[PDB]
Amino acid sequence: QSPALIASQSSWRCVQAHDREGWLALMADDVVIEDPIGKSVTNPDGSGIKGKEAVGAFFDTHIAANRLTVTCEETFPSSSPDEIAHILVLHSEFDGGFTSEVRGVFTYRVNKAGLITNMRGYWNLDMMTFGNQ
Amino acid sequence: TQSPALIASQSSWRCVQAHDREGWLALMADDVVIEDPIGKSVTNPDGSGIKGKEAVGAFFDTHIAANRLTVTCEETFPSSSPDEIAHILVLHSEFDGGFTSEVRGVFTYRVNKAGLITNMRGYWNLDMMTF
Ligand SMILES: C[C@]12CC[C@@H]3c4ccc(O)cc4CC[C@H]3[C@@H]1CC[C@@H]2OC(=O)CCC(=O)O
Ligand SMILES: C[C@]12CC[C@@H]3c4ccc(O)cc4CC[C@H]3[C@@H]1CC[C@@H]2OC(=O)CCC(=O)O
Repeated sequence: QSPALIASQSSWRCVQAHDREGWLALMADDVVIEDPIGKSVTNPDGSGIKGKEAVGAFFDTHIAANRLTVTCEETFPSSSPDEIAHILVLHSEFDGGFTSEVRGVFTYRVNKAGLITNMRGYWNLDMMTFGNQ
Repeated sequence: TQSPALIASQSSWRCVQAHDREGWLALMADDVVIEDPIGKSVTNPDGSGIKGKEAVGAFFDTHIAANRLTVTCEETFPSSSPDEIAHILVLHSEFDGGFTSEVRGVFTYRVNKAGLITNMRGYWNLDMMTF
């Protein structure tokens, strides 16, 4: 198992586990999370969430007042043990029965130490589905 | 209006299928890097990708020579930036002599402000290829 694979798989288990300290242990001090890439609700300036404090906030905000599934549909290794891509499905269910889902490509890059420097999501609000119950 | 990233991605598969080398290079920024795949492999010998129009020209030549290359987009994943996009692509080679070669990967593309490809990056390796 490559470092990029251990890291990305560990990052889904830690959100499954709602395990904030284990999630942050996976991150480099210079981590940038672009979920999604570009200006969006979860990326207000289009530039990403930078550094472990900010990314901790991101974790805290995301796991609050909703059930947050991340399923790996498919994995695409590259030829670098430090970079990898996956198709993931994300489901949040907030209060009253709401309900957002998105399916995206996510790419991950780790440093020489095995820690996440980048996580990048290809999705936008037009691809997201809303529901009730 | 399709995004600059999507126009560029779709044009690059059209240029390849038309064996249009000048069309293909007109899509590229002068600082273009192509990592097909990311990391060391037959098509990325030093692992840092193919850099610049001249080198990316040579890449085009080597991939289409004696080859019936089809590039089929199975699925497209826009981002929230009109300059970055990802696709699942099936790259199918049928060389002269009849020998088949195939890979299905994730490819990401980035364009600059002019709409020219700065990056093209493939998530595949030789262990994923079929024959
Ligand atoms: C955009 C969201 C789903 C839609 C929600 C939403 C939907 C409609 C609305 O009027 C307000 C809000 C506020 C919170 C909004 C959510 C914040 C994160 C969530 O979407 C993400 O979990 C998708 C994947 C990810 O960013 O990890
Ligand atoms: C199939 C190739 C690796 C993938 C290249 C390739 C990769 C992507 C693409 O869009 C087109 C092509 C056409 C040329 C393709 C190469 C021709 C020979 C090369 O494969 C060999 O290095 C290994 C062959 C074998 O494992 O038997």
